[PDB]
Amino acid sequence: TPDCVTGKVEYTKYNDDDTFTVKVGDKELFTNRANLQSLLLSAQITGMTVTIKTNACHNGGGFSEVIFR
Amino acid sequence: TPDCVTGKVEYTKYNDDDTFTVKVGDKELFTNRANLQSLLLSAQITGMTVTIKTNACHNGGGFSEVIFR
Amino acid sequence: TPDCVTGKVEYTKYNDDDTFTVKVGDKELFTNRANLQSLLLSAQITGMTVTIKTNACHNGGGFSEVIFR
Amino acid sequence: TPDCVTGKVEYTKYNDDDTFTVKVGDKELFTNRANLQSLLLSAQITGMTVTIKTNACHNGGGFSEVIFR
Amino acid sequence: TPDCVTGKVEYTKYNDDDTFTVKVGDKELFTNRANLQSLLLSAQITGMTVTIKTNACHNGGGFSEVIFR
Ligand SMILES: OC[C@H]1O[C@H](O[C@@H]2[C@H](O)[C@@H](O)[C@H](O[C@H]3[C@H](O)[C@@H](O)[C@H](O)O[C@@H]3CO)O[C@@H]2CO)[C@H](O)[C@@H](O)[C@H]1O
Ligand SMILES: OC[C@H]1O[C@H](O[C@@H]2[C@H](O)[C@@H](O)[C@H](O[C@H]3[C@H](O)[C@@H](O)[C@H](O)O[C@@H]3CO)O[C@@H]2CO)[C@H](O)[C@@H](O)[C@H]1O
Ligand SMILES: OC[C@H]1O[C@H](O[C@@H]2[C@H](O)[C@@H](O)[C@H](O[C@H]3[C@H](O)[C@@H](O)[C@H](O)O[C@@H]3CO)O[C@@H]2CO)[C@H](O)[C@@H](O)[C@H]1O
Ligand SMILES: OC[C@H]1O[C@H](O[C@@H]2[C@H](O)[C@@H](O)[C@H](O[C@H]3[C@H](O)[C@@H](O)[C@H](O)O[C@@H]3CO)O[C@@H]2CO)[C@H](O)[C@@H](O)[C@H]1O
Ligand SMILES: OC[C@H]1O[C@H](O[C@@H]2[C@H](O)[C@@H](O)[C@H](O[C@H]3[C@H](O)[C@@H](O)[C@H](O)O[C@@H]3CO)O[C@@H]2CO)[C@H](O)[C@@H](O)[C@H]1O
Ligand SMILES: OC[C@H]1O[C@H](O[C@@H]2[C@H](O)[C@@H](O)[C@H](O)O[C@@H]2CO)[C@H](O)[C@@H](O)[C@H]1O
Repeated sequence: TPDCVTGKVEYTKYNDDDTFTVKVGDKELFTNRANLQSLLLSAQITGMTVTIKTNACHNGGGFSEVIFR
Repeated sequence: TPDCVTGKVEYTKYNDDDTFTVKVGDKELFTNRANLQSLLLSAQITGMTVTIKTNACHNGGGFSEVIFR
Repeated sequence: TPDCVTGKVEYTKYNDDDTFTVKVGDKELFTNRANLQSLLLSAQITGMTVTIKTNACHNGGGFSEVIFR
Repeated sequence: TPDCVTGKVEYTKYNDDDTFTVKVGDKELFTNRANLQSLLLSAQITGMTVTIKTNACHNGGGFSEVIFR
Repeated sequence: TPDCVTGKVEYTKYNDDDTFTVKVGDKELFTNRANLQSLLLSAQITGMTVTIKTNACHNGGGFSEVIFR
């Protein structure tokens, strides 16, 4: 799956349908994988660089793949 | 959904019916989403600014949407 | 529900029936709410003041309500 | 249940059958309680003293009771 | 089960099929055990040494056993 954005997590958002949004770089993206919610908030709190990989690389696009560095 | 309050979490409370209350700004609000309990206590501990979005923007009102910054 | 004890958590204990005991002030109290285990150990680690509310305010009494400050 | 060992946790191990081993003092002990995995790793990271109570107080013995201080 | 690699976690990756990859030493390995995701990210954040044990000790090999030190 191609790299879409790499950077520090700017903010996260819990959504009404239980999906989770993250803003990294210039994109707001969401995931429906519940296991990623605490992992991404941890990455946000500790200032980790993340790379999100998705073919839906546009604002509001979905993803499931993330690299934590 | 409109912004209701933005600020640091002043306290949280676990309730007898397993919902979770947070006090942000001048409002006490609750959520029935279990996944948000550890996320909100983490935001409280680390001093994150949160924005809660809800149409029930009054003391005792419910919410599911939260932005963590 | 009335306030029973307020203070820093002295110790916590996982029990054989999967309930969780906490010692705050002069009371040892337990809860059967699984969601509260990680929250209470976080409060213990970070030195938060907690208030436990319960009508069974005696050693070995049960509770479900907790305020984290 | 009697005290078996007290001390800082030296290491933990996730096992192939999803049980979790801890080494405290001179004993390696395991638990089948999933809820204890994150609690014990937190105790390890923060240097907490733990007391494990079990009647199977020997290397490879099972436990469910733990006091976190 | 034999030791395969020991070292600090270089990066972790959440995968599209909900497995989790870790790079330790010269190997990229994955696990299908959901409970290990938060444990491994905690080990990564805090700089813990981990040892992964697996008979599939090659890039892309699976594991379930991990020692955290
Ligand atoms: O978390 C939501 C969702 O994330 C992942 O899917 C993403 C989009 O939601 C999904 O529409 C997108 O599908 C692609 C196909 O991968 C591609 O082969 C096809 O040509 O175009 C569609 C539309 O762009 O894929 C992205 C991730 O690449 C995840 O796969 C999915 O299960 C779900 O978790
Ligand atoms: O966590 C509890 C609850 O939070 C969210 O719902 C909130 C209130 O509980 C709910 O009564 C409120 O209803 C709104 C309608 O959505 C809106 O269309 C109408 O105009 O006004 C009523 C009353 O304010 O909605 C808020 C959220 O804005 C969440 O949606 C719900 O599922 C549940 O989690
Ligand atoms: O986690 C265990 C338990 O905690 C909460 O209940 C507590 C006691 O376990 C319960 O026996 C006690 O019951 C009270 C009633 O609240 C009171 O109205 C009646 O007059 O006397 C009885 C006996 O003391 O209540 C406390 C909490 O105040 C929690 O409510 C319960 O669901 C369970 O989680
Ligand atoms: O996590 C595994 C297991 O831990 C607890 O049980 C422990 C041993 O696994 C179990 O074999 C042992 O049994 C005791 C009897 O309870 C006792 O009555 C008899 O005298 O001796 C045997 C052998 O030592 O008990 C220990 C705990 O003391 C936990 O109870 C069990 O449910 C399970 O979680
Ligand atoms: O998380 C994925 C997976 O990890 C563990 O299995 C690993 C490989 O996925 C599995 O193919 C491998 O099988 C071994 C046999 O157990 C062994 O008897 C034989 O000699 O070699 C094969 C191939 O290496 O085992 C490793 C772990 O050593 C875990 O056991 C499995 O349930 C699953 O979680
Ligand atoms: O305590 C060390 C070992 O724990 C686990 O095995 C225990 C127990 O020791 C053993 O006798 C029993 O057959 O299985 C238990 C787990 O269900 C691990 O599986 C071992 O690798 C040791 O770490």
